[PDB]
Amino acid sequence: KLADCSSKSPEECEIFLVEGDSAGGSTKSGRDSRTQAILPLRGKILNVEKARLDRILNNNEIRQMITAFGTGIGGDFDLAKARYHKIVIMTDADVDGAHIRTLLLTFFYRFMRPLIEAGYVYIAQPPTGYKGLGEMNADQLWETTMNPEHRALLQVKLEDAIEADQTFEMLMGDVVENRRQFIEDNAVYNERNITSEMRESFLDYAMSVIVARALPDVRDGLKPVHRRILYGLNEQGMTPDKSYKKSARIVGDVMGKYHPHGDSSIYEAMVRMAQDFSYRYPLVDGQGNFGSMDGDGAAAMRFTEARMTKITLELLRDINKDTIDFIDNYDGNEREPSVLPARFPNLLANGASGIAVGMATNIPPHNLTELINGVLSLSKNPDISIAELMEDIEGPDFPTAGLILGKSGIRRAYETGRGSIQMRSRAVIEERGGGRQRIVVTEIPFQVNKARMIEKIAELVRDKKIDGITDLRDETSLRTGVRVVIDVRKDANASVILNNLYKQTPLQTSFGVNMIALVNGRPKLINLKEALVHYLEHQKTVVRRRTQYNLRKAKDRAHILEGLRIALDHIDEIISTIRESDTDKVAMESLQQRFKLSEKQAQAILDMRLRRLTGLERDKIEAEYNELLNYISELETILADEEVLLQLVRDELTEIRDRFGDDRRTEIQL
Amino acid sequence: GKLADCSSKSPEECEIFLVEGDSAGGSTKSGRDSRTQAILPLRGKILNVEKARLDRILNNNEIRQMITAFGTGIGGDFDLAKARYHKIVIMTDADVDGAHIRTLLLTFFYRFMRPLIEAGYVYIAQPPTGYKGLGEMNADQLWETTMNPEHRALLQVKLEDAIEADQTFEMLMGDVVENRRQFIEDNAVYANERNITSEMRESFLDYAMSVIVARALPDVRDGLKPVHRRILYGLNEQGMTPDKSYKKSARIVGDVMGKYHPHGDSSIYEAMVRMAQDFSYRYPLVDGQGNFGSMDGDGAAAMRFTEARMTKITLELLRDINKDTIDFIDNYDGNEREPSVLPARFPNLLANGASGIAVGMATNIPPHNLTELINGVLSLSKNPDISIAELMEDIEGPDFPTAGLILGKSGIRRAYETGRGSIQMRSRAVIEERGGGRQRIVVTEIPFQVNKARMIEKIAELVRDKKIDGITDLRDETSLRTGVRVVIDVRKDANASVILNNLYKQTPLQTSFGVNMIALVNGRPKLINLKEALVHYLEHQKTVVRRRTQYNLRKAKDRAHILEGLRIALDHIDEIISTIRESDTDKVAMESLQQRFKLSEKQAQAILDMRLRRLTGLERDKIEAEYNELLNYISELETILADEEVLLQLVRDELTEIRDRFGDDRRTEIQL
DNA sequence: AGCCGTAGGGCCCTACGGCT
DNA sequence: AGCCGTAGGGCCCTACGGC
Ligand SMILES: COc1ccc2nccc(CC[C@H]3OC[C@H](NC(=O)c4ccc5c(c4)NC(=O)CS5)CO3)c2c1
Ligand SMILES: [Mn+2]
Ligand SMILES: [Mn+2]
Repeated sequence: KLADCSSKSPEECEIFLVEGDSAGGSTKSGRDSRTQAILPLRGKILNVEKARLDRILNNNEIRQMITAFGTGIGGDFDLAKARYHKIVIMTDADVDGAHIRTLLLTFFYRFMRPLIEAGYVYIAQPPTGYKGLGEMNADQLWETTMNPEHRALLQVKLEDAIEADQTFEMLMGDVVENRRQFIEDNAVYNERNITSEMRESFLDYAMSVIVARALPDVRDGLKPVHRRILYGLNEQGMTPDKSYKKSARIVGDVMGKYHPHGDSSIYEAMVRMAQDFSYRYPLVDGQGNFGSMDGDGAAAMRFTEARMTKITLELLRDINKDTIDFIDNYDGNEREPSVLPARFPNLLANGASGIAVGMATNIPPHNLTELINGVLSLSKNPDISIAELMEDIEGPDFPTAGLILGKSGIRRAYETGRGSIQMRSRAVIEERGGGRQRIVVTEIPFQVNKARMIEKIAELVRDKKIDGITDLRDETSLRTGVRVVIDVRKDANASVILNNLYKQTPLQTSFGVNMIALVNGRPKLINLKEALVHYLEHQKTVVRRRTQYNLRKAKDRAHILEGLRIALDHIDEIISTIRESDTDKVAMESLQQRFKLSEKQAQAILDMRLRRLTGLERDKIEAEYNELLNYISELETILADEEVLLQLVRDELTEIRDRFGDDRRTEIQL
Repeated sequence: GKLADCSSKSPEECEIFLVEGDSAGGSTKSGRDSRTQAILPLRGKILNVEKARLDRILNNNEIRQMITAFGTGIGGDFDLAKARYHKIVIMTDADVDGAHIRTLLLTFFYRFMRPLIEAGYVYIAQPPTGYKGLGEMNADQLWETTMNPEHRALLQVKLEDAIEADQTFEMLMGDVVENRRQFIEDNAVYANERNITSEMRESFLDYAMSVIVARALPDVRDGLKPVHRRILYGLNEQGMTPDKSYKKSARIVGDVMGKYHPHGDSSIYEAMVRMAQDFSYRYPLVDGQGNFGSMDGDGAAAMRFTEARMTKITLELLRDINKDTIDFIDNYDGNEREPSVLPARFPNLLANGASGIAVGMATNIPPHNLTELINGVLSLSKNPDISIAELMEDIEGPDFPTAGLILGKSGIRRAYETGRGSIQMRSRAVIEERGGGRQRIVVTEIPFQVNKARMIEKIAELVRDKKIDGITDLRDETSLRTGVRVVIDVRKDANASVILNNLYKQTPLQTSFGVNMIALVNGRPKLINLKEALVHYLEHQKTVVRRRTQYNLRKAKDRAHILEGLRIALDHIDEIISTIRESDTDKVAMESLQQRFKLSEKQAQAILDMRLRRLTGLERDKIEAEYNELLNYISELETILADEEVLLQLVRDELTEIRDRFGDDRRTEIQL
């Protein structure tokens, strides 16, 4: 992968480390070939502070860096064999670039500290506002970043070896809690000291993953990638009524406008939203192969198509009625929603799982009928207890059904945001003839790979670690549903074998509830009541803002209609006024003065087509006006009375419950 | 392997379905009856065993997986009794590439597993059209249409006559191109049980004709293959003009794939990349931002990173496309329209060249200097009977983006007279001193289509292997500032001219361009000479300008007709308004206006659509002026259409303007 | 030879946290 | 252990004709 320089005198030679060949190509084209070598890596490198030594020494990118530098590692590290006197970290100007820099520095510090001490390690400073170096023309890269005469390299300086050791250990080591603490204490919502670099770069990454990747918002239940997909579907009018649209086109659009990351991240998030074994209320309606419970992936995105589900319309409902705040997209050329109106409680309905930095989230899905009944009960009683809420919300309700064992895990999770929930397959024992039996499994636990689970049983039977099983078959089909059959040896006890399978396979699995979501843009562990309270407050705001928007707009339109009504009442004078005017400007002025019109009204009259003078058109103007006056007084009633508003929220939730609410799938056994 | 086997183990009730890959295999696996139906995903095009030797065949992963899965062995050791399935079902995608994969599968079965065919174990599934591949189908649909024994319609493959079948496999799938070419020419039409010979002939012909007429060969008129046409049209439709900002490559590609070009991402993106590369295209058609590859064979950055738009000269390909100059057609699924051909206001086929490997034939057309080409067309426009030697007074020869040298005029002349000929390209190399009484060879230009890094590696190999004497060092000193610079140090006292001549003999420093000018002419492949290529280009331009003139005429007369209606309305506005006001509906008004004022329906409609702001004082004047200018314009257009020589002169003038704006110096030196 | 350029098709390494 | 899901990053097999 090394594209070496022609010179072999270390003192004038430089090596640039880039993320991959997309970046490597702009670099290779821009460089001075004589003195500047280029080593493309392959994205994120091994974190050597967490890895075993042998994994490190067998890692292909680690080996290539060692070979390139020529110095060996650790003990045998020989400075005078360095093939370059500048090693330049040139990752992309994005948060993942920052992460890759923290990773590279960790490796250098732990395995090549003398390289740092001798002042050989540098950080390049490519311009922001590019996704990667492959986005830059070679000449831009050269002039800004690589050319000795204009570039601003940062030389990496080690001051305090003690503070450095503690910094690498804290940020990059296996103990999460110290890293978590560092983030909470530091989170805000020429030479470079290596400790300062590691801390600022690592925090930059940590923060972005926490607030803008891996955790959902409490209000709409979405992570960024999901919000941008759904928003993208909305902007391209890909509603359930219209035909499916090619996935490649959806992804291309989302990536360009909103989500500056790899296609796999976008496509796979969309795919999960279309899987009825993953989403309790699927948000995407997929055409074609969208994967299976056996861990088959979707067909490639060139083959599939998609659109919104009907329930996703309720997530996006009234997004264009000034209900939620828009923000600039990543490059200032587009607007995107900060959050979706989310007219059902999607966070709890669909759940969320997310691996961040310093923390993670794991929120199970719920029955939408129960959830909405929960929100209605809270709406009538702000002081309701978790125990009273559990009269509506019994516990999780997984798309894959199955059993939950007991209530005490659910209770703890709802009270504290954390708890362990034991899940089991739906399995029965039945006769198969000749006095023989079988175990038949028709539902498996949430997030368990069915084919993996079966191979695990096949393995146990082969290693003779389970007695009694004479055959094992997946008889799943579209027509029959999930059906996994385990034949048992004649006169063996099938219940014992079943209990053994629960102990030794994912036929029984735990769900560790860890309910962290973004509240006011900050990560927080929340309980059931707080999730519902944040949801309800969001709904009040959305409906209130929609009411205010509809009021302003209706007033604007009535204002225009009053102008048109005046014009119809005095049409001969209107025509005369315009005919005697030389220009539009003069007409506009005369219309405003003669008939006491606003600029907006005069412009509307000037914009009126002659067809609007026919009988039916005159009547429509008046009908629309009288209808609007009514509408305006309805809107005003709502805004004058907080109880009327709250009731409106309840009636709208009730309508969604009646239309989309469905039966409980997962049985909570006592 | 990825064999997804069924549970039953009685051959006689078991079926195995062969599909193109995992995308298809996932729909198949979700839809199937897992008791009796195994699925084996392949990996796209399989080895053509009629062209490959045994070592290659038996080491091919997909071949091996099929041999293993069927259990019969192959060849002499074939045993029908060990078949693990009594139905082997070919279920490729319902497209031409699917048909190709079917012919490849049958060739394998026929040559290695003939008894399987003879025993009636081989079947062809018939999935429905309108899907890009099986992965586009829901599992229930795939089951009900294709796999369900209660409703499906398998074709059982029958071998009637083994001698005819032998001949068919050899002609269609074998190494002799000419008989395959003869087969296509004899059968092509341009613009249950299943006999295996009939299946092979029909499926292969489908594939071959589709590659010939709709993939691999350029149209003589605009010089474009379908993928490049769809990209450029796509850019135009989304208004990605040179004046607007760069658009992300990923969005262009997804857009083009969705609307026009139902093929892989990499086929589209790489075609776009090439059009943006100034070492590939003599006149680049795409303006790229970011890493778009190098002369060392580095690819472009992944499409997530790059951006693109049209170049200025591409606007000239698309000029007048919205003025009914070219026929639009339905796209592949009937939801869009696309151009059959671009107006192509410069002769793009010869300007940028073309290479393409089809079936039965290929094309290799070198690029040319646009100034020279246009002068050639002009000379032709004045003299239908102009000779090739005369044309060569304007068009000296190819002009490659990479410059360099062409040795002599013999190969050029043969290529322009016949459409075929070998042109010797040579690097630009000089001998120069390097100090200490030593010399070096310096190369600053290389032949078209030569990978610079690879040429350097070939030189290193000659040196390392003692196949060339006198080279002491070898470096690529190329840079953005320097341009291409490859240096070969020569040993003190060695003759550098002799070393250079040896390099020309033994390395890509000198390379042949084999001209083979095949293009689509009236939608069929034709070997054409220079004059024929220019003639068709000139005819296309006459048609474009005539049609544009006709279009403008129609639009002018329509506008004049509306303006006559507006004049009347403004001259009688009070009666107009009163007519409309007493009318209850649109229809009534339209009728009363028409009867009272001798208005057409279009006139009455335009009046009803008139805004009140059009009644201001200077409007009757603006309408009178426009009408007077229009009348003038109309008669100017009528002149053009009544006089062939006027039309042709208008063609000449537009070409000349393009030459003056875009024509550039020759790069490639032709040495005599 | 293997390369030129439109086509068919797919797989594997890395970080991150918490649960087993 | 190693899986879950958003993220960083990339490579190799095939057909086809001509030289
Ligand atoms: C790169 O280095 C390696 C390494 C070896 C590999 N081994 C196996 C498979 C692969 C990649 C194959 C995989 O197939 C699906 C493919 N994309 C599409 O179908 C597609 C279509 C259209 C678009 C699109 C994507 N993306 C957009 O932004 C919108 S337009 C994405 O990549 C390998 C790649
Ligand atoms: Mn990057
Ligand atoms: Mn296919």
